[PDB]
Amino acid sequence: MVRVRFAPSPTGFLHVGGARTALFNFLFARKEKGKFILRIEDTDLERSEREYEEKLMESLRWLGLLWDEGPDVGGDHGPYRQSERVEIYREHAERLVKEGKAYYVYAYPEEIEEMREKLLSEGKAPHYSQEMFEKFDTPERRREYEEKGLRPAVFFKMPRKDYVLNDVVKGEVVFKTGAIGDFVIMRSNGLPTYNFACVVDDMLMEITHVIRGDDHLSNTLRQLALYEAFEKAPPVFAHVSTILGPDGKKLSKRHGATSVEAFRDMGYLPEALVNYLALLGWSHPEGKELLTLEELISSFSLDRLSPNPAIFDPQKLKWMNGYYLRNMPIEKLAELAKPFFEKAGIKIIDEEYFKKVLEITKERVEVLSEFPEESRFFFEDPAPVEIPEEMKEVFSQLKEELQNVRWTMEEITPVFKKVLKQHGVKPKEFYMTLRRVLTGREEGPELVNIIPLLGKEIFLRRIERSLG
Ligand SMILES: [Cl-]
Ligand SMILES: [Cl-]
Ligand SMILES: [Cl-]
Repeated sequence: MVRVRFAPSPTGFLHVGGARTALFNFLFARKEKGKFILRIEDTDLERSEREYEEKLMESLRWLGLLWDEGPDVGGDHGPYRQSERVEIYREHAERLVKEGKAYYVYAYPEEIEEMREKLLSEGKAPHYSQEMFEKFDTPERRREYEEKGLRPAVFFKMPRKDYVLNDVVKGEVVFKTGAIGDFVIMRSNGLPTYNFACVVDDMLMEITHVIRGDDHLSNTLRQLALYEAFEKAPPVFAHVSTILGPDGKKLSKRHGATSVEAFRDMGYLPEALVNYLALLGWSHPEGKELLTLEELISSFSLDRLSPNPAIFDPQKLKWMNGYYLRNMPIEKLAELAKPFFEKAGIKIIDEEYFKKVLEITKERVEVLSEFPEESRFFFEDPAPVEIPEEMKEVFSQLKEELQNVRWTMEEITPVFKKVLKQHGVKPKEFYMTLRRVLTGREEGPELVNIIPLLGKEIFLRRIERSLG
């Protein structure tokens, strides 16, 4: 009853816009209990470049946007790669030509681009017609195409009529007669164009709803004409928001990390990204932003898709990441954090100690790559700081006092108070110097939490090492 698809052209990196579009299809499919199809637009890719498809699928599974039908999982409406469907598109292109709805063209791609510019220089519209290509239909050119392994490109006769798109998000989009001209549906190298392959697959795969970025709205005119050519009712269209950077301009390189792979490498969580990606072109009825994946599926709907653009907020994504990172189960937070420590040179053998070190320091990190430098003092002894003159005697006495004591603040704190009062040393300056002895920094977690986690041996060793 309900069938949606994500149709990416794999480049190796799944960007935020793609990830967002795949999420909206996933949520809709899950809510309505329909199917979510993955279609790889690998027409121009080589056999060697299948690793881009492997990386895009990996990133979708990392985000948890699992699909029902696809190149690996299979399905009754396959194959799911456009490279493997070349004969299906050819079969459909020739059918339009036989019905007088399309036609063959023998002009090169280096040419056409010449007459494109000739029409523009002459003030005319850049709209193609069948009579414009008759110049190139000569026996010499047909021989040159045969001898060079080329086929004539198939062009679609664009009819002189109005097309009305009743979009779910954008509403009524009138494409007035004489907007565009004739266009290429099959190229001279035997491969299809995006629009033609898109329509043939949307029909054959029985797509009910096409949810995609609004940058494909112009292309919908070319697709609606093709649906009419094949005499098949088109699917429901939902054109989602354009993702802009924080300054208003289109999201890009200059705005920071743009790929799902880049966020994973920096240390972002899938639940954080998915929740944030959900907010780029949709809102919860009551404006709720911290939603679980179950909450998104339940609350999501096509009537709440914004017709306006989504502005990317890196601070909000990073803050939202910190939220999930702190409320995540410690068992899971440990396995996700461990590689960042190993990459940073800190080796982790004690699993119980590691969970305790992360439980304290998690309140100070928003991203997983921040953990190693923040929690470094808990593993490696810091640089020895010069203990001031009046306290040298106080710090040296602590080795003796704290030797026969249970290693807990309830027993350690009264010993500090006794020695400080006895010597006539103010506590503010003692606790400041003690931080520098144990941590080697001006700030960090509460000293009450740091001291007990480190051993008695680790506490005393750092005092004597700092000055002696
Ligand atoms: Cl698409
Ligand atoms: Cl061509
Ligand atoms: Cl302090």
